[PDB]
Amino acid sequence: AAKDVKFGNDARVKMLRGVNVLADAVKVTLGPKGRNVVLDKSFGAPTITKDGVSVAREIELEDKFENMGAQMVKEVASKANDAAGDGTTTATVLAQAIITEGLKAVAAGMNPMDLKRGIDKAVTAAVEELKALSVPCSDSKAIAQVGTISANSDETVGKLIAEAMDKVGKEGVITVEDGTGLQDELDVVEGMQFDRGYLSPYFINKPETGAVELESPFILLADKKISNIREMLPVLEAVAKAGKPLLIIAEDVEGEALATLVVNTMRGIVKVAAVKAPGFGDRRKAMLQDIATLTGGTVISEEIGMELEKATLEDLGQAKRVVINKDTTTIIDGVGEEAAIQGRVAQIRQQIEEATSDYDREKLQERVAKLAGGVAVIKVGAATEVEMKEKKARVEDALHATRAAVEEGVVAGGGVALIRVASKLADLRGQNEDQNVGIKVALRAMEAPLRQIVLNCGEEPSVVANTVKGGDGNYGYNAATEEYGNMIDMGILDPTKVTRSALQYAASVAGLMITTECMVTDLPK
Amino acid sequence: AAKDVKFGNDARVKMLRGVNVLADAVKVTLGPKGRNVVLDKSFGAPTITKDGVSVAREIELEDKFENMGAQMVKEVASKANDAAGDGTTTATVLAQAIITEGLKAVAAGMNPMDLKRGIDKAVTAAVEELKALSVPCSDSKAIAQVGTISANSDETVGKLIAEAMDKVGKEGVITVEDGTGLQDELDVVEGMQFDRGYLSPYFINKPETGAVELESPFILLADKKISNIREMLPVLEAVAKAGKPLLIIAEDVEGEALATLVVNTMRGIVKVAAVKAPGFGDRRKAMLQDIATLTGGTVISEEIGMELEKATLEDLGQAKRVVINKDTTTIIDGVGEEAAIQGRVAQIRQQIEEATSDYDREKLQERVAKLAGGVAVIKVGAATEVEMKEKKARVEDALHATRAAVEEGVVAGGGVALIRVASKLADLRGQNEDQNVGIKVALRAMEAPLRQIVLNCGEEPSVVANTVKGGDGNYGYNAATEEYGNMIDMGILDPTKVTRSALQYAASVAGLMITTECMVTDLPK
Amino acid sequence: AAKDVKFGNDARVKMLRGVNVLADAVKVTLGPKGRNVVLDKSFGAPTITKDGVSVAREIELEDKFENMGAQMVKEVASKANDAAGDGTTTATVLAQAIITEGLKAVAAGMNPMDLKRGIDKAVTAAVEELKALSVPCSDSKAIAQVGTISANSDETVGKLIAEAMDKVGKEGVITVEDGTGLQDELDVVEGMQFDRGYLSPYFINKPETGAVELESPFILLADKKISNIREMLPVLEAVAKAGKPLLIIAEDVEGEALATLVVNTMRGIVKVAAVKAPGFGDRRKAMLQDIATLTGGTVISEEIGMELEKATLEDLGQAKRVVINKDTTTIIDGVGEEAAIQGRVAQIRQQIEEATSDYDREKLQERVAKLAGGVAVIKVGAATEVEMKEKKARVEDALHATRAAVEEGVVAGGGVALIRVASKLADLRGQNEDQNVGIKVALRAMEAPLRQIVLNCGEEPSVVANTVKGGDGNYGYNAATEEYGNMIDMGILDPTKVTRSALQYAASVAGLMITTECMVTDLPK
Repeated sequence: AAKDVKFGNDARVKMLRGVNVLADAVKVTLGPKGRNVVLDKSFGAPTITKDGVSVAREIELEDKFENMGAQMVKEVASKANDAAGDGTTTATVLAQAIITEGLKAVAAGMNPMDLKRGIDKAVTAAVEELKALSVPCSDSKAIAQVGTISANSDETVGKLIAEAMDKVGKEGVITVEDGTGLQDELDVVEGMQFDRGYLSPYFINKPETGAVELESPFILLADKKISNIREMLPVLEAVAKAGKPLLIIAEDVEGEALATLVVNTMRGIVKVAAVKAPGFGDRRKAMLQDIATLTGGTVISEEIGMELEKATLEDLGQAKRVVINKDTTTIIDGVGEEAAIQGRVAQIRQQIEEATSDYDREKLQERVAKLAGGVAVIKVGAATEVEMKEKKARVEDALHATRAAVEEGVVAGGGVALIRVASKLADLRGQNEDQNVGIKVALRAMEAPLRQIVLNCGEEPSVVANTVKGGDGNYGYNAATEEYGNMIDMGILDPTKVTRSALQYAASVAGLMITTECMVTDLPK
Repeated sequence: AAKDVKFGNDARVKMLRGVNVLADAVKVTLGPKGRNVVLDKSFGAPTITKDGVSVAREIELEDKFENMGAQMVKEVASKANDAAGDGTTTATVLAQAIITEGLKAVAAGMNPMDLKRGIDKAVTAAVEELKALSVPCSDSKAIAQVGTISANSDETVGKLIAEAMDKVGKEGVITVEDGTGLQDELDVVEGMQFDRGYLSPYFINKPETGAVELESPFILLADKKISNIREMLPVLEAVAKAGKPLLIIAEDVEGEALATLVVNTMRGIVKVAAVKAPGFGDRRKAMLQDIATLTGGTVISEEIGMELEKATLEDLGQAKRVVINKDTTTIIDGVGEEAAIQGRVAQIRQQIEEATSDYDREKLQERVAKLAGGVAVIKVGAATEVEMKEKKARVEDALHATRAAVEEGVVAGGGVALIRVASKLADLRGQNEDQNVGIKVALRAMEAPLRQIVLNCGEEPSVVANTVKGGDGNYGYNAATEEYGNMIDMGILDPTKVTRSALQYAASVAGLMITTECMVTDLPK
Repeated sequence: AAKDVKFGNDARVKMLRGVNVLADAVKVTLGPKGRNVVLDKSFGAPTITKDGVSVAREIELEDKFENMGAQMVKEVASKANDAAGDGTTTATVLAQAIITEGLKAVAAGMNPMDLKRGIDKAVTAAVEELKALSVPCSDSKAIAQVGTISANSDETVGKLIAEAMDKVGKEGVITVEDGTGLQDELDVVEGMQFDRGYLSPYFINKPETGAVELESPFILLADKKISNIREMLPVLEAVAKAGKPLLIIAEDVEGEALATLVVNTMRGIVKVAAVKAPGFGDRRKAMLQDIATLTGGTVISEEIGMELEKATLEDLGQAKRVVINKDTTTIIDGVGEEAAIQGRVAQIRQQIEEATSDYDREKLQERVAKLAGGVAVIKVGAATEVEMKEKKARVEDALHATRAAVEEGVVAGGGVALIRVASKLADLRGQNEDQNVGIKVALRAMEAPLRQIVLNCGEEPSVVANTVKGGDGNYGYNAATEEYGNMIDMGILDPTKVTRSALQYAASVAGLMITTECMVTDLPK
């Protein structure tokens, strides 16, 4: 429809105001002494939470320009969350600082593109410096330490994470469900995991987790696109009679089929969840055959000849449980016979032996690795259901943090890592004065998280920041105890991956922002 | 949609205004001389009541921020009422005092987190001091005394409560009903009680009680989640033909099933109430088997093999009466044969004998206790139905107060308990000046209930407060007679549990309130 | 009345708006292709002028803050004009450029004091570089050249300035006069020249010149302050009877005496104008004695004993003509006998011989220099009275420019001198980033005059500026002919003194304004 365009520095200040609103809302909760923030609920009592993610997701502004600023900063922060598992608040704070300083500079007659280039140079130098300061977390002891730290200083969950870590190797799959007994139970069952996200958010049966947990679902294997729901009618009737959930893995799903399945989930006569086919091409077909072996199902392909209409319940695979992460899937305890899986593993091993291409060999090796390693299962054990839920959440976030730490490393948390790299990079110079100003903007903006944490603690931000910059190594300021020392010794730790991703995404969105003039919006009605 | 965000001290004063409105509305009715408050009725004459709970539930403001403050304070006060059985007004008054003083302090550049920590330390000290000041109420004479006091000084109801307490022991179940004759009737019939709340408030057939009373309902036992209503169709047809109510206990009930059953209750062709399955895992299954033994029903589980479609009226259990409390459920006079129940008791006793884990042993012991103790039955006795209703309500509240007193104890009521604790804790000091100020704020806020009671009585609040603080022990101010003396002597008593819970929840909501900066709401339209 | 105070960047932008208005108003006329600007007149037609000074003096704004900004910039520009004789427009343009860039940088969150220090360093380097680039104008040929150039390319006036310059030496005194005949005349008559300004602007009998020309005025010499007008009554009566203008040279004049003299001048009975006594102490008294020697007057001092009441017309001195400029005075052809003046010269020469102090020797030497050198008179010669006036104005401005050039030197005019200095100082660095930014601000602001001249010519400013910066030496852009070359060869020349003073005063006012935060004014009524 009709749109109104505002461009120039007026658009910039509008977007800055939107980002300021969102950044204040999020940064209030930063740090161990983070102040609570109350969220509206359409009905009943409002919630109260220190979680930055929820408050961030709840922010929408009235006037459109501020809304776009907040929405796009929020989207980049959510991308950072999905990348690692935390650091939305840090990313938003960094974005706010960089935006404020860079837009001030641009309003000061600064070349925005050179500012972007300088910020990019500064952030890549900071990233490599941070990698230099990373501490390995390969040993099981540090793994238990970080697991304990992430879950509010609980050693049992750290021990469980370390045990499962040992069970399923370095790059194993970890899943957690609610254990019946008071004792924690760890077991290894043959499972699956591939990086594919759900078709629509509406399949999420548990919105507070953002996943689709199904019990004993009948999986359907298809190498074809779901053009028409007529093909889905017989299997839909069969599963409706079976009265059990189901999974759909297919080459593609058309939009109308998606609307039909959304309707069939709102009705929920059938618990249907679909997801893109993993792999690609011949690799996709081979791994779909592997899934068929795991779940005892059968692949339905147009090229081979069989059609989805001629699909029985026996043709479908099955598994004890599946979970559809926002960008990943998990299969647990496939019904398929283990001997068949072992034979498939041997076949793919022979394919590896005869493999000559390097990347094809890598694909085959990771295929057999994820085929044979399986999925670990962690069962929470305590007395009361309330503690089932809270300890399950703690185990989930601790697992995310621990795997992030294992992937890259662990650096002194509390925001002091950014301060350390900033002090290390005090003499970084660009190609000219413009990029130099951009570099300085980035360097002084990387101090925002620690300053905000200290301000939330009620102490003086600048004094603490200067004292930390004076020190070297990992010597930072404990927010909780208000005592200086070494973060590694006192356990305040953050994964290298989360800090790196948050910093990079904040820099990316900030640089993208600094170089925008035109805005288009619908008329305010 | 678009959301208005207000953060800083303006959000604080908005929430303070909302809390002030709600607190005035509730505190007006506090005390024996509490002034009446008139409420709105969409049709007919307005209702006039001194009950703080109703007026509290009917308060919610126009502008959103004050509404949030009122709603969160109301929710916490209602949580206190559910936990104990009274003290909604006391909790609201304490919350108002603490919020006013704490926000007044925060406006002076005071560290909110230290204020919260000081308040928490002060309330913990107050709780332990109150426990020290508690008077045991284990003897039957004090039980009768508190029963008489709670029910507007009626000795007959106190005697009945004492008799039932003797019948079903210290932690027995007690239920109230309507007796045909003028004489009061007492009897013990095997029954159930477990802490589970209703799925939906819409199941409440008697909103003024907040419960679901059913006469001769057909109970259905399920260990599975109610995914589809097709499974519920045959049993629903059977019970529609039977023309009797029913109970539903299941592992879970999905939202679509909840909507379907809400529709089936609005039609009310079938009188249906659903509730979560108590226990957990194997313990859950074992107690579901116990329920089947009590009610003569049968557990329908996927794992065993049978399905809910093959549900006959014989398969369902039955009982003479059930009541679905907000967070509890009660079964009365299960049809099942007593010999089978005794055999199950013996089996669980053998399980206790062979039990090794202390927790499993405790679960088995409480299982046999709840299986064998049964449920007490108290039938109100008088002539007119008006007195049936009022005496039933009196028995209900007296039973609540008496069980609360038995659980923890009884302290001098009328608000002097908090005054005594405050006088005892006059020298409590925090880690610094900030926590000390928070401690003083809490201490002077604990005097609010007595001051409000005296103000309602029309006398000078501060004079009476000082006179009470001068005394020691339980000496206080009888508001009703306007005379001083030991409150225990003249029987102005409150349970220790209700005062402790009210104070603790007021402190918790105050700590949440003070540390709030950002508010997000929907735009006023 | 009350006063409105505005501080912060809002006052800065108010001043910026005022400076912008005044600056573009003045700069429209800059350059040989300067565009006309109309002015005000309460009666009759408005006046159209290309003179920056006339338009500048007329500008004042309606709102007080930007009015203060314009007023102070105008005052500093007028100071620049008085210092040398031109460069008001250049000073205003430089001030505008520096103010815009510096206030932009200050809005960029940059330390204003460091900006001021960097600008001061840059302008000092620019001044010394300009002195290095100066071309001497000692020889009579260059004197004639600059005289011709200043007076719109008229060789006769430059020639006349050359002969007068030779007559009265390098530091001589030149006065312009109206000549009866068409031939130009030159004569040397003993006269004074001391740097004192009029007591009041109201003495100005010819406002378009800003001077006080008196014909055959009597002179009253006094070493005392004029406390009371009673002392002035007898001499006032004597000069009123004489019907001739009066000149008052005295130690000081009190404010009420000034009001009395203003009233008398407005009455027109006496054409009196007063001036401060030059010198200091004994030196002042000695030069007053010298003035008495010239004019045949007598010094009336309290210490000697005589009083101003006992003053006859004989006691007063006399001269053929006097002119009182803004801060300058001229006495022409004192009546007193030349032999007495020569005797006084011999006395002061003996004092020089016996002088031991260096500065006293300098004072005596300059005193004999002004006593013996006298004053040259250049009588303009043409036919019509209109050309009398225009050629007299041309002679005035050419004399000012020529003496300015003789004092310091002559650098390539047309604004390219600043461009050359800026190109020479491209690598000047400050102590830190802020001073460096200020240096760059000044360096890029020195290009404003040439850019504005080119823009007034209608050509492309930046292209011409780049082309000039590419060249070295005095190579620049002729605005009139739109041809490049050497400014010296084509005669486009400006004195070193005027450019230096304009740049220095623009830098001074810019430094003062950049470091301004608060402003206090009267309420707008």
